[PDB]
Amino acid sequence: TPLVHVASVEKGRSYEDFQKVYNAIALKLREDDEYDNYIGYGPVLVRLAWHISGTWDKHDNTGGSYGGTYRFKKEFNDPSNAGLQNGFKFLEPIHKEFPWISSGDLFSLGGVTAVQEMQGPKIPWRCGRVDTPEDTTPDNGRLPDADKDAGYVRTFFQRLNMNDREVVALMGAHALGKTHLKNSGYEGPWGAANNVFTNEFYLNLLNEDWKLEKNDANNEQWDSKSGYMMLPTNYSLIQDPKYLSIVKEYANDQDKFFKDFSKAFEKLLENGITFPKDAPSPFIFKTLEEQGL
Ligand code: HEM
Repeated sequence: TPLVHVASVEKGRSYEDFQKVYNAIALKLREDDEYDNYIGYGPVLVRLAWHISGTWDKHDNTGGSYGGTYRFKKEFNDPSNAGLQNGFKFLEPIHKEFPWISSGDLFSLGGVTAVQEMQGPKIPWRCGRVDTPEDTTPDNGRLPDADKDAGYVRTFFQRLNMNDREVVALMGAHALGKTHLKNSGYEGPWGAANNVFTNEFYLNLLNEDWKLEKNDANNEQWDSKSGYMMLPTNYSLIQDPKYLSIVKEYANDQDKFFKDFSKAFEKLLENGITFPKDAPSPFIFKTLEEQGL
């Protein structure tokens, strides 16, 4: 009925093989520091791990990270994926170095790596995604719009099986990077620490004096005097009572946020995958720093 995507470990690889890919990404992150005005590739990699995952449809089990379908033109040229080509190029050389790793596994590890190296929480990760054929590539239009309200958000995330808690946690990734006019029709950073993983997003939402304004692309965005921006979908989080209570909690406790995020992010990345009982347990990779590298 609904596809069944069973995880299949890359033949003969163990934990140590994966830690080597991680370190490779990590080391390149450290070295290519000038990207986007010295933000680095951290943020775009996280966005890439979410975009390849965010196409999942719990109704027929199509999309998601399994297939590494972003490799195909259709998914690659999705207007919602504009700008991701930069994370793609960053990863190419690594792929060329470890050609045995599947695409889905690589794109998803890039995100875990980015988060952990940006001082975020540890995100357990599972290997086993298997490249699927060009024809399993989902149509464009499954990624969310930025100009909607909390109702849109709630409904949308439901398709990915995410509840309110998971939604607000995941949304905290909007502390990282920035919007780029040419990519999305939005411009500006979210906050001040744009390449360190913190609960900044929640604080900025609660504490700034947001003004609604139209940008150069004729889109509306919430602008603050500190020079930050919020998309309408971001802002809607304080418009909803249920969401707002969760925003406060995360504003108040970064620890809680980091725990919830971790869980939600793994789930996101594992949606649609069936893990057999003999499948290795999730891996927890060490950071460069933990390894003295
Ligand atoms: C309602 C859901 C979401 C919407 C509408 C949304 C929309 C956007 C937009 C329009 C951009 C700007 C891209 C650009 O102009 O380069 C952006 C950036 C970003 N998004 Fe989302 N996003 C959503 C959820 C998420 C989630 C779940 C994550 C990961 C947990 C995420 C991570 C990021 C990051 C890290 C960036 C910054 C990228 C960079 O600096 O290149 N977003 N988002």
